[PDB]
Amino acid sequence: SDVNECLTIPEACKGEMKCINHYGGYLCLPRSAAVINDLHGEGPPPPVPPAQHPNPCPPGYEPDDQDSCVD
Repeated sequence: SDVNECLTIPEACKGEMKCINHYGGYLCLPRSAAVINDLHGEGPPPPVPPAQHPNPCPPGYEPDDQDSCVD
C-alpha cells in the first residue's frame, strides 16, 4: 500500500498468504512458506533471481503482496 490508506478490505488473511489467479479466484495458504528470494539451490544466490516470489501457491495462482496499516 503506497498511496492506499487504512480503508482497505480484509479480503487477505492475517497469518496466511493470499494466493489469487488472474480471474480473481481467492485462496489462503499457511504462512509456513515465506515469500522470499529464489530457492534455485544452496550456497550462492544469483544476481538476477528467476523468482522474486517463490510461488508456494499452485502455478496460475500467484501470491499477492498483503500490506496493511491496521486490523
